[PDB]
Amino acid sequence: EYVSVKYKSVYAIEDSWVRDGDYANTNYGTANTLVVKKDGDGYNREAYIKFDLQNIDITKYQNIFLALYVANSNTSIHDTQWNIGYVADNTWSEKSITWNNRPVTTNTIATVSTVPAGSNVMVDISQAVFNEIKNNSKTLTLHISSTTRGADGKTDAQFYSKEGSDPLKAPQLMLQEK
Repeated sequence: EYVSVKYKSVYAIEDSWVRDGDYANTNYGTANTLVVKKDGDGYNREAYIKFDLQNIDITKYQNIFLALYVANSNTSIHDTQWNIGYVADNTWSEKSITWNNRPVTTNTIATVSTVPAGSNVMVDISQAVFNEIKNNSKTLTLHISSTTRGADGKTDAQFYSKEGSDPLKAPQLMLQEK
C-alpha cells in the first residue's frame, strides 16, 4: 500500500570531525560540514555526533533512525561504506575534540552504503537507541567513519553539520511514531 509515516526529529546537540597527521590537534567543532574519509596517515577524517536522549518517551515509537544529509561527495564515494559506531564516552566536547583526544568507539551499530551530495541516508539504529534509553543513558554519541580507502582514493564525503545553513539537514535522530 501507500503509507504516510510520522517522525519526530531530535537534532544533534554537538558535532565535529577530526583529522590525523598534522591536523591531529586541530578542532572543527564549528565547521558547517562533517568530513568522513578513510586513507593513509594524515588523511583520515572521522565524525562524532552527540544527541540528548532525555525527554524521549519510547512508548510512542517503533523505530529510531540516524539521518545524515550529504553536502558533498567525491567521485568514487560508491567504493566505500559508512560505519555507524556506538561511543560510550559522552564527555568529549565539539569545541575541544581533536584526533588525539577523540573517544573510543565501542562497536559498530550499522554499515550503510553511500549516497551522493544532495541525497540523504537513514540508518536504522532502533535497538541501539532503545537500549540506551531503557538503560537511562541520557546522551548518545555516534561515530561516523568510512570502511574503505578505495582504488583511486576519491571516497571522502561531507555531511551537513548543526552549523550548516539549513537546520533541517543537520544530523538528527528520527523517531518513527507507531
